[PDB]
Amino acid sequence: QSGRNVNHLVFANTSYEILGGGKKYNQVFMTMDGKLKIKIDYTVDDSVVEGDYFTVDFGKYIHPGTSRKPYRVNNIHDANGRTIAIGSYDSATNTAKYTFTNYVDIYNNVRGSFSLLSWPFKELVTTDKQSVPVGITVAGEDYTQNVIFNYGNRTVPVISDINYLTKDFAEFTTYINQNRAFNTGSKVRLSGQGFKFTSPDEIEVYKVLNNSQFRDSFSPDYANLTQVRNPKIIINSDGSATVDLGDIGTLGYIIRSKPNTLPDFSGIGVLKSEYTFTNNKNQRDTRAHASSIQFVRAELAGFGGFGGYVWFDAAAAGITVNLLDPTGIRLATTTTDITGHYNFDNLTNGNYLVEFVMPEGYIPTQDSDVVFENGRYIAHVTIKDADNMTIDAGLVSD
Repeated sequence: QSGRNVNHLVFANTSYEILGGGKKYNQVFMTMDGKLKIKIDYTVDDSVVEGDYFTVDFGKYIHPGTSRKPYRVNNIHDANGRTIAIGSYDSATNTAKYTFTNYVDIYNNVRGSFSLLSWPFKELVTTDKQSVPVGITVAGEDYTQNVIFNYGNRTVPVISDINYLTKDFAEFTTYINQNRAFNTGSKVRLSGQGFKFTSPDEIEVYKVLNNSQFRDSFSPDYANLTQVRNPKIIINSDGSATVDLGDIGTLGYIIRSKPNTLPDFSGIGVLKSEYTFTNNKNQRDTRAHASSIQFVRAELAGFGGFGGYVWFDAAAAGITVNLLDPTGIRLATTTTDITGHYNFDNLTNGNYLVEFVMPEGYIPTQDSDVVFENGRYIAHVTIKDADNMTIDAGLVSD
């Protein structure tokens, strides 16, 4: 522990705001920009010090973030962008921790606000128009409001949604023939922008026993659906996939697919289901549904790390290295080990300063260059998921 739990010294007032296509109707429209925004205004007792922390427990029904998992929380800042506290999230306890920086040692009368976007757990908020008691605990005080969620699961030939996204793939859910019309020669093409298929293994096919299984949240209980054992799936040359369901009659199907994120993709991704079928009067047609999702693959994990070496220009052991925000607030500290190496891991993607604390009478040798700025020797580093710059420092007598 860097400090103590100071929930009793952080005084927070909370409200919710519904965003997206259902705001006028007081509903979170999960497939129309719907999110639940949590807005927190707080004050902090002057006795709080660097390393102390407060918590936000998201309770039973929601998590911070939206589609990309694992979920994360951002740092919290003052009006000038100075970091007041570092945000971390623990998935097992669905709780965020906000750990105060040296901001609280530089300033008194610490106060601020911040907001979080949040989404429901789709396995608990399962049903369109479900009103759930969204109870959270903010710095040790409960706040609850009932919130209505709606996924717009229409009883139609084809509808699909993105269940979740990870750095490597999305899980895409396609519902076929919920209207239970008589259909023959049923084929489904799954296609994307920013995504591709490589193997039939990325696609699972399920026949529903009854309509109860078409869960509105598009996160079905697959453990209670038996896969079609040998589905007919072809991976096309364009990276799409075609599933031949055959003469399904009035049966309903769910297709659970895991299209891969494309390296280098940056933009508004799309996942689309096209369902081609023939009806009871021998008319063949194609219906389609598409869902959009903004992402940058290089930043999709949302965090990364970096390190480097310090030496006398002999490894320099036990040199203090601080991680600062661009305004000079201390976010973390470490020391070089016996080999002269240091590192910082699990850093939210963004820009940082790396401060090397000079031993008396030493200066660096000679972006990643260690320069004298605002009384400190610092390099600049930009953190993304992977391939971050190594940040080294050679030291010489002044």
